[PDB]
Amino acid sequence: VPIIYCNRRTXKCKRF
Repeated sequence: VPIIYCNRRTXKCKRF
């Protein structure tokens, strides 16, 4: 069960 790395400060994803 992986997750998402979409940070609400940059409005973009990192990796996952």
